Amino acid sequence: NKNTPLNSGKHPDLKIEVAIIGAGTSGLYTAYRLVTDKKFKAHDVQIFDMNNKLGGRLESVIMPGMNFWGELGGMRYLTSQQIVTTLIEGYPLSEKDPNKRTPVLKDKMTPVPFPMGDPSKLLMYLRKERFKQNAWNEAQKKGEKLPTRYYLNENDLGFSSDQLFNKIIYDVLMADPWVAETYGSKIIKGSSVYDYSFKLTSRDWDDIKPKLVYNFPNSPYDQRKVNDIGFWNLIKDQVSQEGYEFLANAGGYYSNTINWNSAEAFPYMVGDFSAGTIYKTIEEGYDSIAYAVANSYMEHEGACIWSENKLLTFTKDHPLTNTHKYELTFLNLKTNTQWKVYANSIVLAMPRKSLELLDQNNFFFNINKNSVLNNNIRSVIMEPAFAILMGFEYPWWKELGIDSGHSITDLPMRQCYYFGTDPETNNSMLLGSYGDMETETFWKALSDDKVLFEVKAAKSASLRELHQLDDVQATKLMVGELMNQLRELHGDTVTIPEPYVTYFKDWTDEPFGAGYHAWKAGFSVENVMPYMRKPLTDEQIHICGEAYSDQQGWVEGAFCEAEKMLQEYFGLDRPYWLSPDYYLGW
Amino acid sequence: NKNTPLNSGKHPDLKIEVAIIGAGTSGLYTAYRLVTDKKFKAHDVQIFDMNNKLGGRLESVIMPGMNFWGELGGMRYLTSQQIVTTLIEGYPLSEKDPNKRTPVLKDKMTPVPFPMGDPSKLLMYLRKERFKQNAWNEAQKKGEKLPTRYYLNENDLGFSSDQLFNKIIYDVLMADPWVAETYGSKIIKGSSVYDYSFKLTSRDWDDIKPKLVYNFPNSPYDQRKVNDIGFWNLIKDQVSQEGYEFLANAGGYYSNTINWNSAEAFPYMVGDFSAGTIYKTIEEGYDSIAYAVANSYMEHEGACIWSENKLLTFTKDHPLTNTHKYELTFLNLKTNTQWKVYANSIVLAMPRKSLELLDQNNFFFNINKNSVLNNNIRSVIMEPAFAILMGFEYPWWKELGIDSGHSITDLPMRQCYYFGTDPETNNSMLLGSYGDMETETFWKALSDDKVLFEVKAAKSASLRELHQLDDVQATKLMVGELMNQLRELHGDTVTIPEPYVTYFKDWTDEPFGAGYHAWKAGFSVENVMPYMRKPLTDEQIHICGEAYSDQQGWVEGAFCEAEKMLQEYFGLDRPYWLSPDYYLGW
Ligand SMILES: Cc1cc2nc3c(=O)[nH]c(=O)nc-3n(C[C@H](O)[C@H](O)[C@H](O)COP(=O)(O)OP(=O)(O)OC[C@H]3O[C@@H](n4cnc5c(N)ncnc54)[C@H](O)[C@@H]3O)c2cc1C
Ligand SMILES: Cc1cc2nc3c(=O)[nH]c(=O)nc-3n(C[C@H](O)[C@H](O)[C@H](O)COP(=O)(O)OP(=O)(O)OC[C@H]3O[C@@H](n4cnc5c(N)ncnc54)[C@H](O)[C@@H]3O)c2cc1C
Ligand SMILES: NC(=[NH2+])NCCC[C@H](N)C(=O)O
Repeated sequence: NKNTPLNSGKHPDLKIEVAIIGAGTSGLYTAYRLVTDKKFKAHDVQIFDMNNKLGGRLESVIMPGMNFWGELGGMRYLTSQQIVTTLIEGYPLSEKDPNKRTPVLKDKMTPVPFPMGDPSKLLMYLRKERFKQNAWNEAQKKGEKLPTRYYLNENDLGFSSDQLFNKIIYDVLMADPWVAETYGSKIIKGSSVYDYSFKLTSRDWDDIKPKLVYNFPNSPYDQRKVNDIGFWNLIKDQVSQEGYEFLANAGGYYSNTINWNSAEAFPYMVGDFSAGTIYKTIEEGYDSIAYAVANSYMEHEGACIWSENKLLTFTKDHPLTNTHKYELTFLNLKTNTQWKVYANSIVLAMPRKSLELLDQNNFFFNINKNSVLNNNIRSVIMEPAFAILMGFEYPWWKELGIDSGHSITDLPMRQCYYFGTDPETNNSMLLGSYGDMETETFWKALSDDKVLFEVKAAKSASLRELHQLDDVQATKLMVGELMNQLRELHGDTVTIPEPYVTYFKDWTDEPFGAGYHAWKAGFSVENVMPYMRKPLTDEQIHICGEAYSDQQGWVEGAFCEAEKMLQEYFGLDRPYWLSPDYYLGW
Repeated sequence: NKNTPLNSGKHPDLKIEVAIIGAGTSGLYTAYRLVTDKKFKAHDVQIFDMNNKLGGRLESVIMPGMNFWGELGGMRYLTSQQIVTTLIEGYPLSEKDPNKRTPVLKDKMTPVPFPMGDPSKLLMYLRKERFKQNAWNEAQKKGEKLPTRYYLNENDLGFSSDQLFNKIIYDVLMADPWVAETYGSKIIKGSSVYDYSFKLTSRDWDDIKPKLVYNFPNSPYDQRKVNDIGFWNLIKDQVSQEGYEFLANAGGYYSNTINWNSAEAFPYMVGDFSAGTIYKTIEEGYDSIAYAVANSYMEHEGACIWSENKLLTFTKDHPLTNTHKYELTFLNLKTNTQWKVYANSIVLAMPRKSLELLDQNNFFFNINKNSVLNNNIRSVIMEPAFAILMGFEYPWWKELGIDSGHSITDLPMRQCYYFGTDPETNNSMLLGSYGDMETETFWKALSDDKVLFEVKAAKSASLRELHQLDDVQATKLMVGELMNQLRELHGDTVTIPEPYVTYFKDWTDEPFGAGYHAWKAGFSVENVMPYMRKPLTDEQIHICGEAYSDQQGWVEGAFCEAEKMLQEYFGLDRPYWLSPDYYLGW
């Protein structure tokens, strides 16, 4: 299923209609929709990627001794994300029996719940105090306010990060009298001082985000749109810098407390409501969604993914202006030779860093001409991520009654996910994932070191099998220091043995430069998104993907931006399998 | 004296020997030494800068109502920095009667001691606890260990940041048996648990830094060169993450605690031993040293600083290869037109960001040829800095008995300097913050906002005078939030009135991309420095300046790298006025 053919060759002066650059989720989805709806024959729609793999930031791996998929990138989806959920599960989403679902893609994909674990057993390790994640709720059940080594404002004492986040967003929303009046029925103060909940929909958030005013009379930010305030600016203002320190650390990496757009951060933090929805993954690896869309595209005659082929530049000044608006110059990495593709539409299905790495002197990127394009490319923050998969001969975490889920710390490692145990071998997988709150610089000095971790034999994992992964091992300095932090996080009551295998991915590396993106304060997001899907009025050049999506951090963001671009400029209707009530904006 | 002529015009096909690109301290010093020692006629040595002023990261300003110089960039020097000190004060430095000193530069420069303030009155505000900076010493005088809201290891309890830093460096030095044996006499444990001191010289540090081994058998970093360990990596290892949090926040700007080269950080923290030396500035503004060096150069007929002229690219492939190795293409910013200069030597007197903004496709930078150059350009961290100068109608800080010096906080502002009061007007100047790497994103969302602070009339400061500075005002959001943090830092015992004028510079802006630079762990600094002063053996192309100096953060670093380059490639001797015992390395 994951052996989708990739062509590392070239075809000098190939003449097509639509060049898609990026074999990530948005680029694959674009090519799949175009050929499946028969807008073009598959030989006129071609995908190019510089990688030796399709999928981009989805990359599922199997490590010797562990007969289940680890994730280097994307792990999971939410069933409220209708494009990715329908593509995985079939339709309609109402149908609760998976056997009565109608598949959209042929590839077998087994949806399984994402294990979230037990707050009673999962750890929070902050300023050297070891808590269970439920510690705040247990105190509140006994009429107590849990003390921490953070000096919160007095009115926040005993709040958890979840509860305090909810109270902040509630307070900011309800202080805007227009929001209070129009949406108060969906912004809910429960009975307990700690209980705040939201029933605001995607549609509601789209009405709110551009209008919401910060109404706090002696704040520095008073009477400004929440859109124009950084989320760290806004959190400090509401709960003091000690409050920000608490939320930034206790939130974890899945929680986004960088100084990004506060209007956009609000829905990110409290969800687009329909709370029958849960986190799931794919038994065969989350990258299966990319392989399934790619294979659906590749089953049409003339379909081709050109791998190890890097776009350098593109021009309107070429010999074939009579048949083709654009000449694209690709670098065939295997031969180090340049070749030309001729096309009438270009889809840049790639993030901010990838755009910046293209020739900035051509007609499209030239900053002397297209100052608006360049400003809007710079409208999103490139948030670093690293993934380190570690294989142990046994699940040492079970000694603490931990099955699954995430432990969270202010230590530089930030967070570990206890991924699974192979019931035959007992070999067990931990994910370390980090990058936020300055931890990139801590880890970069260690991951840049030249001396690699050496693989070690375990059950069903021979040196010959493991030596195939020599190249993708973490550094010994990074493994040693992470092991040190895991011992401090879990405490002295559990012995943590050395791992036998690791897998390391740095998503800051070119061409990605980021794990995910975040809208900056002070940009009109509702206007930048349509702009990015077709920057120049007289050019059939489109940007799509997660980076300029309004579901940043998510495959659904990449799919939604591609889908909007398809319906706007490629004359496609909503897919039959996609509910018309799934909101995609203007 | 600061009206040094700048030529914003062009001279198509100008034919010279030495093109210096960067009218910063190093570029000015290069041009001054070359023409003063008559290595070249002044018409054959030309300086080019894209700015509309000389000085680079030295920029002194006067604000209406305040009849003294504020500093946007460099502020002060140490009398152990012999090039900058001799240039300012005259020679020799042994002569302690200033009337028996022989001036080196004619421009009037009045050295005045840098006011350091009173640790009894200066504030430290950490995790919401307000201390006087002397609090740790006062506790130690009463036999006590000052408690803080940081959970230090038990062996560090009651230590100040200074004392704990000294202990860390002592412990690491003395654990290397070769360092213990060879240099133990200069690495001194005093009687009190808190007392550690060093008599290691510039020369001693140059022997030590490349050899020093981290000898800690339980550490992840054991048996690695201290050179190969990030300073945050090393500090956490020695005093725990809570210890790093204490040092990073309590240190201030005086401390560099980013994850940079530990071998280089050691002397940065504990000095090149040479006590009796103090901090000074120049009454006429610290940028006076730049104007003095520039004017000495510009006294020669044919000398020219080409301002508002930006180097784009340079090539060996041009019509005049018989007389001139290199053709330089400059962009004349006033006309947006390109012009050519022909030269046999190129001096890039510019930081990392400036080099990266040049054409990366030419013979020199092209990564297909010179991957080694590119790796060495990336050997230093670009540390962000900004400057916000604020003018108040009175020195509100005097209510707390504060004359001068720095308050330090874990609030995002990090540090403020109480600068001066105009005794006629009483209008008084704060340097609000430089921000830093951690806090760049907190402040950037506010400084990028479009609504600028509105100037307000004060004594000897009319609206018409102030409206000339409309362009360089901080944003309302940045001024309001900094004022909020100043109120929290100082407490409710002082009322802080609104400022009437501000001055904002962001040193992350192109072409600087940094306030200062920091060597990365894992680079052989002793080998990169000589490499950068002449990267290619067959080319008369040189890099000098602070960025690849071993006195990063300092004018002295820029002067020393220019001086070494001059003695190595341009046939100059040490200047007559520079003591032969001033160590300048290999
Ligand atoms: C650590 C991590 C965790 C994540 N977790 C989740 C999660 O749990 N759930 C989820 O739904 N999402 C998650 N995501 C996000 C998800 O992986 C991405 O949003 C999505 O995969 C991005 O799709 P895209 O189309 O933007 O392209 P990308 O995946 O960014 O792919 C872009 C492609 O363009 C190629 N390219 C760039 N420049 C060129 C060039 N010049 N020539 C040729 N090819 C070029 C690249 O090689 C790449 O294949 C996560 C991301 C990361 C990093
Ligand atoms: C906030 C702050 C505080 C500081 N405090 C002190 C202090 O108290 N004492 C001290 O001694 N040092 C201090 N420093 C450092 C000191 O200011 C610098 O180390 C020093 O001025 C750097 O000089 P340089 O020769 O490296 O060049 P720079 O100052 O970096 O000048 C480089 C020049 O190159 C030009 N340039 C770049 N690219 C091009 C191009 N393509 N074409 C043409 N021109 C180009 C730029 O316009 C610029 O003028 C401070 C720095 C900052 C930011
Ligand atoms: N390693 C560095 N460059 N540190 C920057 C510190 C600030 C600089 N020394 C100054 O005097 O303001």
